[PDB]
Amino acid sequence: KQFDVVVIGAGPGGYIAAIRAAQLGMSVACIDAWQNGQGGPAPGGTCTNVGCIPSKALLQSSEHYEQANHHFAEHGIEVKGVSLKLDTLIGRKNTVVKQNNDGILYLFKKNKVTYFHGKGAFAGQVDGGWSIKVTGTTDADLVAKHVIVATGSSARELPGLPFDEKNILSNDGALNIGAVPKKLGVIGAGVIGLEMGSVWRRLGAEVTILEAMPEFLAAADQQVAKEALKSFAKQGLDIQTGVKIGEIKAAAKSITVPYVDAKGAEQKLVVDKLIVSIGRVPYTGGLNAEAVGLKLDERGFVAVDEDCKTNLPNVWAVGDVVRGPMLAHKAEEEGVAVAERIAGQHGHVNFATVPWVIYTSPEIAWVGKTEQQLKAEGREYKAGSFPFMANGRARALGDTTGFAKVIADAKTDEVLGVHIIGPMASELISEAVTIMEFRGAAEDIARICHAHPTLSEAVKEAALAVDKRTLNF
Amino acid sequence: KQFDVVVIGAGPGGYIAAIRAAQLGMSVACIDAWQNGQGGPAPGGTCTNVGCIPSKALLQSSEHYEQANHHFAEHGIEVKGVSLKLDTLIGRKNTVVKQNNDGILYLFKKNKVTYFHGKGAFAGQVDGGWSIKVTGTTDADLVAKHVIVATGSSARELPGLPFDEKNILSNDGALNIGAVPKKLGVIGAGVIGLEMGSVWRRLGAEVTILEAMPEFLAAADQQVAKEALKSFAKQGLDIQTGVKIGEIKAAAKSITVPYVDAKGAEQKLVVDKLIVSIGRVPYTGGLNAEAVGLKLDERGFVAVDEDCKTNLPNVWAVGDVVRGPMLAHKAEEEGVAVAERIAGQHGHVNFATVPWVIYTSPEIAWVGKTEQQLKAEGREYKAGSFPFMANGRARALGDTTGFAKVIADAKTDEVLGVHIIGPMASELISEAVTIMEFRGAAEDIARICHAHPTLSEAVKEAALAVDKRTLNF
Ligand SMILES: Cc1cc2nc3c(=O)[nH]c(=O)nc-3n(C[C@H](O)[C@H](O)[C@H](O)COP(=O)(O)OP(=O)(O)OC[C@H]3O[C@@H](n4cnc5c(N)ncnc54)[C@H](O)[C@@H]3O)c2cc1C
Ligand SMILES: Cc1cc2nc3c(=O)[nH]c(=O)nc-3n(C[C@H](O)[C@H](O)[C@H](O)COP(=O)(O)OP(=O)(O)OC[C@H]3O[C@@H](n4cnc5c(N)ncnc54)[C@H](O)[C@@H]3O)c2cc1C
Ligand SMILES: [Ca+2]
Repeated sequence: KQFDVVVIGAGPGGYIAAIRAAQLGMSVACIDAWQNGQGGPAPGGTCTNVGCIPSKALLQSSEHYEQANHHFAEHGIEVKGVSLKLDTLIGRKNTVVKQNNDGILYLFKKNKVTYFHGKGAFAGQVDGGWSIKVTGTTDADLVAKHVIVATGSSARELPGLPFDEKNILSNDGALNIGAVPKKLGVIGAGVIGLEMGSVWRRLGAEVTILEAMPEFLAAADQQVAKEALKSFAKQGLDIQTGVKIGEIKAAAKSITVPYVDAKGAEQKLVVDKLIVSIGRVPYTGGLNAEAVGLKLDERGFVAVDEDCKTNLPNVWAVGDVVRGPMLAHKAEEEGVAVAERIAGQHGHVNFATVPWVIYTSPEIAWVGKTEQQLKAEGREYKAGSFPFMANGRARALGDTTGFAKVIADAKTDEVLGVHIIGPMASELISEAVTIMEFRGAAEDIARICHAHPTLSEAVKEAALAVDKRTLNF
Repeated sequence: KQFDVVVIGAGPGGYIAAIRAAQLGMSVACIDAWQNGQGGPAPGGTCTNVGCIPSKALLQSSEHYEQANHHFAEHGIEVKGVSLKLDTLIGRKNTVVKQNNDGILYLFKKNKVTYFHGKGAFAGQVDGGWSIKVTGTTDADLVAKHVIVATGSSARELPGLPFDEKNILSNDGALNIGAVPKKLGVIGAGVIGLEMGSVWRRLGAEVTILEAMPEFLAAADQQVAKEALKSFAKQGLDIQTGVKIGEIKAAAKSITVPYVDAKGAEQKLVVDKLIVSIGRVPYTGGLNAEAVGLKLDERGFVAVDEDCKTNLPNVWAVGDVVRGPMLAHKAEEEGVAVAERIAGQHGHVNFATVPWVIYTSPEIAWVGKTEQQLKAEGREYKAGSFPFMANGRARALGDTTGFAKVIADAKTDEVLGVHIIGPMASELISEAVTIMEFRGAAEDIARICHAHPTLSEAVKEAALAVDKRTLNF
């Protein structure tokens, strides 16, 4: 059948692109191959099925378990015992994932987006535009004037160590371990590795995280990374950076990771389960790109210009499969912008104001540039910081770890970056993204009324600190 | 000794005004009479000692107690034999109050504010400005060019029923009950009554809240008020509005509250303790306003103009003792503005962007105008809302109660109000205040990238709803 737009993929980029295009009056088809455990439709891509949603769910349940075991007596809460029912914990997450799968199907129905459960591939050009063939769980021959490629990503594998999701786990297996492992190994100390390592440590595993890169969380503000590393060590996450990993061997019983530590001493990490979190790679498997001449760069990303247009007429690409931050909200921003451009509008995507969030305890969130980056560009700046120990709400909450930091241009006072480590950082950062979108100044934050007592007041005080006039520190 | 500024009161308005005046290079004295348990200094006024700080502390601890008893099973956390050590819970709050008292003393030292622990009063006008006499815990005779009256408030009492903080409790007694009462009565269903009722209900009390006003939370958005009443009823708070309260009598460890319900039937509420939370009244006890002819209104508020100036030259008044929202951040806004005006600057205080927050579960937070106010002034608007049930972070969290609402001008799209009921609403509202301070539009909120998954996304979606184009609902 004929459509104005065919969207290949139903992850954050594709499902939103489809909905936005439908709002703009277009007949839209969205093709997605993801399957649930019983082989049925499971929209939402990586984020819903093996990504943001399930990882955030396990982080919350594991945080409650940590609270029950170590932080309730100080509140006058006495217990006779605490035990884990892992099937129920994993079960709640599975239910949330399913709710999200169903919810997206419902959204497609409401918006009259035609959903095809299967794999979509380019067949060629025809009179009506592009011929897209659907195979696998559904067979269909579609035609569309515009095609939006939103095929996403796959977990990067360590060379010679394929994932089996039983003992050698990607993000997929990490979210489905059937029993808390005695000893868990994690390769990669980036956002995903820290989150996954935190989950399982809280549930009872001894966790060791090995990172080949010498610098820990290099993209985070220096002050943030240092404080985070300190908190993670206290929590019991044995993080080792600057290591050289050898040939990993997965035997029936033990997985042995031989490595040379940072000091140059030989080591062997012996674990019951291993999670490998060393990045994401763009996915175009089965898209039949090469056949129609759709250009990919050397890393496998679909090549696009500033407006997400590929080399083929009326073929666009968004999300993890193209350049830029590999984040759900980035994919969604591009999906919306491409639908609007197809409709004849301008669209808006600005990577400079995309926020980054780590959902560990403490939470970490930032938007804009770090001090390191500003120094690298020779951009004169002033930074102000305020600790949660001095915040009334953090004190009342019983969680005073961390700080808020605002960095401004030394001459114009324009806010160039905001960095937060502490309670609810993921939510507090919204205010900073807003300020940056208006190209606001540190003094603007400092002069905006913040409700008392709230964690948000730390952002105001950090801004006051830029001008050496914090009121509560 | 001679000071440029003498501030009478060390609550949010006064301690902040004093600090700000000192930052601006003026010589400042701050006089405050509050005493801790041992009769020593205890800065921070109502908010620190018997207000915001301890109330938020008990709310969090009692919420943890509630979580342990009812919301941990679903996360796979089996906690057996949960019990309460009330003395430890109250003790944690007492330690936090002391941290805040000590913190303000340190801020005064750091900023070179001369602190006088005692009662400050006008003596008369002199050539150097105003003669201020300190008595009680300190004896001193000061001369100030400018005086800032920040004497705060006290608890409103029912005629014939004085507080004793044993059986008939104000906010003071409510934060120090020695044992969980089997049956707790609360007169007043406003912010404090709902918060205090929630604390003690979670800890084991059967709570009944009686309110004379026929409308529940009349100042809030009606949809927010309606959902709130539904949530509180479900939680076990028996809230009755439009009742006529008779003569309350306490005797033999019991308290009888005769009343006529909204349907004209006599009733009798028999409880073990009674909290009366029916408002706050301005306090100027011992200020000696008559000696200098300082004008007070018929309720006892210090009369002031739009810039917080009284009828006496160089005498200003801020916070709860003057007109406007009786809130901590409002007092701070005025203290800062007055110090800035004394220094020769313009100052800025805008009640239209002052946020209101209720720290119940769910939390309630709003800023700006409600639909009912806009209808009344005949200003055409557009409202949009989004439920947390459709938000990925709320789902992951396991708390999907409520929604976010954005109200915009129908012609200019300028945001006129934002109303939120749900998880972390107190923190999410900061984004709305910031938008209003920049005179931003609903479309601005909608275009701003919000991190996924975060509760803040609900604010973005509510803004999309204003233009009838929500994506995830
Ligand atoms: C463990 C983990 C945690 C994460 N947490 C967060 C977080 O907290 N916040 C955040 O912003 N981001 C997070 N991410 C990143 C986020 O998941 C991605 O950035 C986002 O999913 C990218 O969306 P997308 O639509 O571009 O691609 P994807 O989500 O990968 O969706 C691609 C979809 O297309 C389908 N597909 C591919 N090829 C075809 C074809 N030929 N035909 C039909 N269908 C096809 C796939 O089956 C898939 O459903 C996380 C990732 C992981 C792995
Ligand atoms: C239970 C409760 C919970 C609350 N929760 C919140 C909340 O969550 N958020 C919020 O914004 N607001 C809250 N409030 C309101 C908040 O406490 C007040 O709005 C705020 O304290 C007002 O500050 P202020 O400086 O004007 O007065 P106050 O805090 O009352 O301080 C006045 C100070 O002056 C002293 N004083 C008075 N006269 C003299 C004199 N002659 N000489 C010397 N000292 C004197 C008093 O002892 C006191 O220390 C709450 C109030 C209560 C009762
Ligand atoms: Ca109302």
